Amino acid sequence: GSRPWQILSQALGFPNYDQELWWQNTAETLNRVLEQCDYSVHLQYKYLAFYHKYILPSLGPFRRPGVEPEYISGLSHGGHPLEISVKIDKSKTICRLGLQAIGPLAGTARDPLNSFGDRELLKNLATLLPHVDLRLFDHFNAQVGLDRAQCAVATTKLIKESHNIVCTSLDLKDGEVIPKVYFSTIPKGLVTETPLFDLTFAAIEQMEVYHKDAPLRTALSSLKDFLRPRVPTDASITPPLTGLIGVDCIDPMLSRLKVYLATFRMDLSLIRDYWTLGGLLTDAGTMKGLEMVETLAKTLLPFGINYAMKPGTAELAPPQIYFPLLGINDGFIADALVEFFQYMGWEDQANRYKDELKAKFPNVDISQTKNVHRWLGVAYSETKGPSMNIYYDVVAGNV
Amino acid sequence: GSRPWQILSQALGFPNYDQELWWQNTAETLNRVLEQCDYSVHLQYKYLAFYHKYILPSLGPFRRPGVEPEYISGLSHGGHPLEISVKIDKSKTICRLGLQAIGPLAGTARDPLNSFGDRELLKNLATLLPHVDLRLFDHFNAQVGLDRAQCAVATTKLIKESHNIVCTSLDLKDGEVIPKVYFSTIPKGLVTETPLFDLTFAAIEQMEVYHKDAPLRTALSSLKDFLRPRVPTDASITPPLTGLIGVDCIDPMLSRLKVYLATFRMDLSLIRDYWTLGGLLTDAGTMKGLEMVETLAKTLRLPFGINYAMKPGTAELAPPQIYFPLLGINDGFIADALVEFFQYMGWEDQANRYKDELKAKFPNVDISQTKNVHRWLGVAYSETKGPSMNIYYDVVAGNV
Amino acid sequence: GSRPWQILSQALGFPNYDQELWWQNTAETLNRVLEQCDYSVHLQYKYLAFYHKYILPSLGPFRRPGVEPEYISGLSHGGHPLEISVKIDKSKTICRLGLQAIGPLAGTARDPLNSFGDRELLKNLATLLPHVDLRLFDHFNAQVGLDRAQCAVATTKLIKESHNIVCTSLDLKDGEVIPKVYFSTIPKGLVTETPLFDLTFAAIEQMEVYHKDAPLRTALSSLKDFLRPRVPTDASITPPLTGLIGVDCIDPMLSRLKVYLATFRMDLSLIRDYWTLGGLLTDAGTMKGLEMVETLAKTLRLPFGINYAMKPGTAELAPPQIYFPLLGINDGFIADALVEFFQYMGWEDQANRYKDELKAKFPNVDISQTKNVHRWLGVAYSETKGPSMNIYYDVVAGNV
Amino acid sequence: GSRPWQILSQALGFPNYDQELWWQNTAETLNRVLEQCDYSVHLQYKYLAFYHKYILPSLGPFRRPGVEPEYISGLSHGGHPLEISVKIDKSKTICRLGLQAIGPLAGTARDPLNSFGDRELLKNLATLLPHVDLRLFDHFNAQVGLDRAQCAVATTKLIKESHNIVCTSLDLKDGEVIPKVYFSTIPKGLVTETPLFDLTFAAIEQMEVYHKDAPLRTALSSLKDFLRPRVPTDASITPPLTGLIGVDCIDPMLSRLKVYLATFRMDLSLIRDYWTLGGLLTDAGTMKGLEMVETLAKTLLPFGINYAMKPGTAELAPPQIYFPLLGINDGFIADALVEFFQYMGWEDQANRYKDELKAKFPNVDISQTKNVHRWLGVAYSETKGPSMNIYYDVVAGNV
Ligand SMILES: COC(=O)[C@@]1(Cc2ccc(O)cc2)OC(=O)C(O)=C1c1ccc(O)cc1
Ligand SMILES: COC(=O)[C@@]1(Cc2ccc(O)cc2)OC(=O)C(O)=C1c1ccc(O)cc1
Ligand SMILES: CC(C)=CCSP(=O)(O)OP(=O)(O)O
Ligand SMILES: CC(C)=CCSP(=O)(O)OP(=O)(O)O
Ligand SMILES: CC(C)=CCSP(=O)(O)OP(=O)(O)O
Ligand SMILES: CC(C)=CCSP(=O)(O)OP(=O)(O)O
Repeated sequence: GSRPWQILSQALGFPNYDQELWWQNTAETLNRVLEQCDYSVHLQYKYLAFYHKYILPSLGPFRRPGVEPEYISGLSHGGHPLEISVKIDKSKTICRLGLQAIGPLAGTARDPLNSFGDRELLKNLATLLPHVDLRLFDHFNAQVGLDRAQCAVATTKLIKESHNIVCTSLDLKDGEVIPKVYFSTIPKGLVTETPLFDLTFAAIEQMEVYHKDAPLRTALSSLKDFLRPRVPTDASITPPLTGLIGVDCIDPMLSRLKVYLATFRMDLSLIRDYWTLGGLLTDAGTMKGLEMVETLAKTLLPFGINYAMKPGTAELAPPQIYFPLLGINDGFIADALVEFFQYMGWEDQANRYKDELKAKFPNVDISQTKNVHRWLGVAYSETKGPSMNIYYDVVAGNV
Repeated sequence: GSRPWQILSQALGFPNYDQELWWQNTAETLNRVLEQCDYSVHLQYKYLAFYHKYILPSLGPFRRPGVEPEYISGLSHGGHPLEISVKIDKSKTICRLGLQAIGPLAGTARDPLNSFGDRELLKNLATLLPHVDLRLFDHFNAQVGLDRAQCAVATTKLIKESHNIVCTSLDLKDGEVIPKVYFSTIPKGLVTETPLFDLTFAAIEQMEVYHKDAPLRTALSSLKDFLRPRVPTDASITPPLTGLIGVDCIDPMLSRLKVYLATFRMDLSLIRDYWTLGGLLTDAGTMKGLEMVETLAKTLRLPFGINYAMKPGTAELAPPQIYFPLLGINDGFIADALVEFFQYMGWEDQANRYKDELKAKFPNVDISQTKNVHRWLGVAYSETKGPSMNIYYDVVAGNV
Repeated sequence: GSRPWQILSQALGFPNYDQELWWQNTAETLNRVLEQCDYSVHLQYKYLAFYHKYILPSLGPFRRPGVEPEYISGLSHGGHPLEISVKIDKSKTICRLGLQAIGPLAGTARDPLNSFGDRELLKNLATLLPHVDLRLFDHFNAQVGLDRAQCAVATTKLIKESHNIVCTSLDLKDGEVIPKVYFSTIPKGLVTETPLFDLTFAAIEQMEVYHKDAPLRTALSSLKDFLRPRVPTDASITPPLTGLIGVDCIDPMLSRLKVYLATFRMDLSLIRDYWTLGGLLTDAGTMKGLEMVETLAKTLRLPFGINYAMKPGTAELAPPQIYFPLLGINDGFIADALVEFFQYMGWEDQANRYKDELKAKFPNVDISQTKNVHRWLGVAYSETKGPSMNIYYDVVAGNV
Repeated sequence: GSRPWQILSQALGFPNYDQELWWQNTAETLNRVLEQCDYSVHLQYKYLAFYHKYILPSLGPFRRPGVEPEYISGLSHGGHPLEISVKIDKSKTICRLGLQAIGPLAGTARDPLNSFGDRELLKNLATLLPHVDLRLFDHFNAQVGLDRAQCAVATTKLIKESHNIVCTSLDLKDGEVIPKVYFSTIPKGLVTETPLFDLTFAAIEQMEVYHKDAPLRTALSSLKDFLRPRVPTDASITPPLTGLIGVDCIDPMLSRLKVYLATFRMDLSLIRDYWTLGGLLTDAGTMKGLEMVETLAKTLLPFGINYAMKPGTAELAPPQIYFPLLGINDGFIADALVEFFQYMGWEDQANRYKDELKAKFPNVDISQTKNVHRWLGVAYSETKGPSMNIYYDVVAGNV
């Protein structure tokens, strides 16, 4: 064969069988996504060669019948620590990878919450890529990381699929690899009996950039004013809750700080309350985005609400909202998205979605699966416009 | 041979020649120091095996004639990223290793200040040892580390032996390995054109434990009041200066925070000023330590060091540890001086064995002829623990 | 804990969980065997450190409930590629390790018969140990190894526990590590449809040392004359058969060449036929060994083994080593039988300690309840060295 | 940049600085050679990704001012264990890599003759490539390899650049990687005081394939009849001598066995004696090849003569002859080859040689270098026709 995923298999082979199985269950889809997103052949080789060298060893064992790994990830249905997502606009689509980098003692007494593998991966990316900055990672790792004893405590109070402290995404954008990370607040909250709100904002307010940037301190107090009445004041894990803190692994003055809420209830009034920050945002841009989100939910794991802030900007923007799609028929989802894209006037996206979906996941019949689409994120930005993020359980789509 | 260093060579061999050379110029001395400090044979194997597995690969290429590494360390005279030290009390002597963990791209464009190797080692120590903790490492790495472009700027403003941000020490204490790290403030100060005093305290004041611990804040407040009129208010790298921030890689509530001053000027009057915090400390214990330190200086190039160590839950400053620079002074003279100081302290047994044991620690060089083997001598007095002496050796200088 | 196996765990930790599990189910027993054989503490550290560094990564995944490796070994009952043996004389007891070095793609399409891992280990042993020699390994790898397509054919004609071409033993003798290997003739016989006898002797007769050494050729000629009417002339895999070729990984002029027969039928008459080479050997030493072997059999599923060992510069065959298969027979009964045989041999001290030491070697299982821990018992008599007994243990079966 | 060598640098980075320097001094030229030989872009990525993963770590340290490695290779002027060669016909050109794979203790007491690194590389290729066969390697490694003590002896009697037992070539042909190896007879001859002739033929006559193939035994006795009067009968290292044994790492029934003579004298009468095997080959094909070789030498380290035999074939063919080009001006060499290609009627090769040469080695002025062309090999085959092999010191052409 002569497609890049095939050529790279032929050129590089595999250090071990797990890496080979990961390639066999993901690289073909990845090359198809890249192709369908109009990445050049040179960028397809770039990202697939990157994937081979850096990501395959980070994915740990390939969970399969008869081989049960010590560490089970909540990123996918089968426990595989990988997702592939697309960020769609009217005119372009970006591919992103989401993973946990699995350490070799992950899920055992010497590393109960997989505390080390992501930062090792990011260390290797820092020597690969000139623009990668580890200072925000390190800052939040210091604030919400746990020692081994604490990690062992947390594993006693959390389901197997939530034994995590961090996870990593890689945006494959502008011919670069752009890393970002999310940190879990729940283990520290549980182990220290600290309110999740308190620890989130304590960690944020100790950032060097917070100390240097008045506009960020302005946006953050507004967010605190919105969130304080809505999340617990005590130490319980009662949604709605501040469950993740996200940063970009770039210059801290350029990084978006993300505060992610998880909740199990989402009805119209809450979508409204989240999206407008309780009536704080009432401008036409926010309201057009709201219409979009209400329409999506009508046309169609916790819900996600992600508030993203940037140094230099004092005003909050509407969040990105995440809908879990696990349990919903994938062909139905496809047909609903086609409708939604037509509603948005993204005609070319509507005309190609379903056929391109089948071509991403040729081993599976999408009319009969319910776990291939895992999440959908919807956003509206004053400057970039509407976008949709679709997260796929790539392993479910290949096995 | 059947000594532990030899047995482990025979059992383990070496992955590459540089590691073999490191072992050949350090492992015998380390085994000797361990023996001399009355470590059991089982602990000697524990530490030498640990050294072989964890430390040898972290030391990088062995700088030698015809082979010049990309990365040159300031830890030793020959550019080797290694020191061995002993801390001597009344009751016992502890051995400690000091290194920089050299990344494989260190001192090139992809890693100009060797920014990654020490954290890599510490990660490996965290799955090895159950009480190793990375949170203070990570905090100070966030606050005084630099991105690649900044690291590149810093190499244009620093001599080649100062292209570093962190180094690591490992106390071989009880039967454990206890890691500590020290972060340099100079690269960030130079790149951001920020006074060293300001960026040092800015980084400390953002610690989680600073926010939780009134006693630590109070101690730090007293230290700032002492330091502010003595160290530069401008961005200059001139003495005395706040050059390093030390932490123990343990539960941050138990970690000592160390602020290390470097300076070239020292006389009995400055000894008193540092030791007593300009008259703040006046008690019997402080004045007794002061007398000891004065006597050492009388009995006796790199800067002097002054290390102020603070613990969460302690509100008051104690006197610092004072480090005497010994590079360039003949090592036989130093051994005679130490024998004298030991007798002055009443440490007869230490006085009577110091010279013979020195010879025996460095059998492949005549230590009476060298001037680089003793690098530093630190002296401290604790109300709790009594007086102690830290002797730091350039092990490679004592072996090549 | 302060025993060497514990100290090395504490010093070294583990690269991954499988290695940790291997250490947790084998290292205590190995330390016990070493102690029991009167190895000094320095040798105990030497061998345990060697085991940790070289052997743990070679053992592959630790087969356990919920985790089924791609490659299953025939060396043990649970599929683990490991055995520990002791060779007991009048004067002393030597410990030996037996393993297959598992490649990372072993038992998949890219490496169906685990064809690479053992040579990789041996390469690492050659830079570790100065008297390790790869030439006979390489010779037999050339003559009875198979390419990938052939290896794939062989997996269709063999049970999963027999997907192998080579295995390795390491004698822990004097203060050294002495490697030996054994090559299987079965895969090549099956794939090429060639009689095992023919391909075994073809491979031997192409040795450089065969061409240089008349005495070896003469010995081999006598062995062929004995074997030819007893083993199949056709291509069948039926007993008695020439199933393994053993060599020592040393100077080929000093290496013993071993031809190992497997067979299921054994009674006193066949014992005599094997031991005396069908009446060829009639001397006092041979008949005395014969009596010993007969008594063992009376005192006492896997095939019997018969191992004919030949040395360059020796023209005459000596009696073989005979291996009794013990899998499935209760281990407390075996211990009682061995005590009886030891008393018969006059080895009182061995008789008096066998059972207590067995218990102590396998402290996490009750060896009186098991039937898989003793796997093999080999017995030999040398004119030169006297009688000896090799006991092979499924260490993992004695620990899980 | 977007050329494959650049893309792969961006995607993969480097495990260490030596590997980065090797890439910086060879990968650009390699991509240019591949390009100039009309390899597709997919094969350029195949071979460059292979190069990165398998060959860079095998090349050991990058010898440079201030960094003197323990092991110095005789493959190049600067001591670098690498060459890049092209095999030219009238219609196509094949690129090949020649190296020694450098072990981490090479040239020190634990590995005095670099005895291990090639077989480790070949082990990794055997899991990469289905067609790679290690049985001939192992056979000859057993016959001419030395133990450590013996290796240490040999290093006392041989120059630093001849402390070798094996070397490896990789033909980049038909979208595959095809390995072949040469083994050095000199260390064993020196250490055992055995005649080189005796040990060469002893090793060959112990091959399993020799025992199975009458035609090969027929060709080999003819070669012995030719060589016995011409090389030493005693154990001295007096050229002409049988100095290398070459095999292909493939099915032993398909492998060409090569017996390489080294000599320091080459005049017309010897070229004649070698090429015709002493008057044994007098057919028109042999004689047309002879004309070619005589013309080449007129138009333009020991000389090389390589006799290659294949199982199933009883008759010998003319050897390939190797001319060392070290010390001769590279622009002169270029202009001479241009003339030679015109004499052969390879007009298109003549018209492109010099410009393509400069483009392979843009960092150097070929009119002023004398070490870029290291060797030239000339062959004539009954079935494939004439061919020329040109061996470049790629590091000399880049530094
Ligand atoms: C927001 O949802 C999540 O936190 C996770 C894991 C999870 C958490 C709680 C649940 O009840 C079910 C799943 O579900 C996911 O699909 C997912 O990607 C989760 C996740 C996984 C790894 C992390 O490091 C963080 C979040
Ligand atoms: C035929 O020439 C050679 O053997 C080598 C090494 C060499 C050998 C003898 C000399 O007088 C000068 C150089 O010169 C080379 O250019 C070369 O590639 C040689 C060589 C290198 C590595 C090997 O493993 C075998 C031969
Ligand atoms: C971890 C999960 C489920 C969502 C993360 S938010 P995101 O970073 O993917 O969203 P954007 O990439 O910022 O558009
Ligand atoms: C490495 C340098 C110059 C000083 C280190 S201070 P220290 O950690 O050795 O002092 P203590 O070990 O706390 O006595
Ligand atoms: C591995 C099997 C079944 C037999 C090995 S025979 P051996 O090498 O153990 O016999 P000796 O060690 O030579 O006594
Ligand atoms: C090692 C040297 C200098 C020559 C080897 S002969 P060769 O294998 O390169 O020639 P062919 O590839 O067979 O054309």
